[PDB]
Amino acid sequence: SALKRINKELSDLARDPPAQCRAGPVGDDMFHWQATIMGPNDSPYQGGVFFLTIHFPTDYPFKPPKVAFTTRIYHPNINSNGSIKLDILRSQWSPALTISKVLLSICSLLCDPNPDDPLVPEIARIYKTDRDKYNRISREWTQKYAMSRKESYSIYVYKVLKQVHPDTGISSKAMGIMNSFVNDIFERIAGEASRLAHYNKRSTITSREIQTAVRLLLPGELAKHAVSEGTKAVTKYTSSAKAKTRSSRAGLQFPVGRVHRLLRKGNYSERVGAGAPVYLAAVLEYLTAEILELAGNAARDNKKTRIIPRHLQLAIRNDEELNKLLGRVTI
Repeated sequence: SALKRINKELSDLARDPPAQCRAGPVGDDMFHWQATIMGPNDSPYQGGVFFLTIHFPTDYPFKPPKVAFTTRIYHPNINSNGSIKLDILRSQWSPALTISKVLLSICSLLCDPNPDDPLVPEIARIYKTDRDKYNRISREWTQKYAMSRKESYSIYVYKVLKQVHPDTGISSKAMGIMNSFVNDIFERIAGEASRLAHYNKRSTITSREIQTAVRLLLPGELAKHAVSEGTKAVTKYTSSAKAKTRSSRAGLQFPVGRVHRLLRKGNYSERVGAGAPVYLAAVLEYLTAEILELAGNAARDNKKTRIIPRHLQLAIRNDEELNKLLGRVTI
């Protein structure tokens, strides 16, 4: 029930966005959303972008969501931990309220604080005693800190296959399976990278977060090779001339721009370093390169030229490392 309710809220929010607010799920984790708020005009926070984190409980909507600020802000009801002292979140939460209603109630709180029930004591004194100081320090902080079908990669898979096997081809059914492997890898790698960014309170997913994610999730030799390919790919992109395309600069067949777009689109973090998409794209290409190689080597040993869903099951199940990684995915 919790999941169904969370999807309906997204659908309702999808048709019409709330004024000055935007929110969406993180990767495939429905329970964890990321919300961005555009600063209200009348308030001193105008001109700043503020990010939040939302964690739906298992009992949603019968328990409240856990909302907090990742972006530092100056407010009588918001502290350094990002905690928000709002009545709807704890005392007045009702399953009739929606995440969209919550966000609009936080925008109102920025417009009009409740400084008699404060969360930071000193800020409530300044706001009540000397308002000019509150507004100007708010703008000081605003400036100093606040400034849909499934994807398919078929073309890029074809290009990788030809380098590995000039005369071998891949069937559409097998090609769809490849898209499932690429998405699963992308989702999980980036997924862990998002956790590490939040674990370390870092607003940027650099290539480093991708490496640490790759090194922990990929088993044994796969991780070693993938990290080597990713570091080589990042190094070549930084050095190469700035004129060429991002895919050619990194020496990869997979699209860097698109991968860079997907990290930004999934709300995995506040900002996305330029190195992360190249590292991740490289890891995707390596695993893709290996899988198609083994799949075709198994199809070639049957005196065929067309990979099929069977040869994919054989290339993975014959391999202990790959099977650990992608055994869960169904045919």
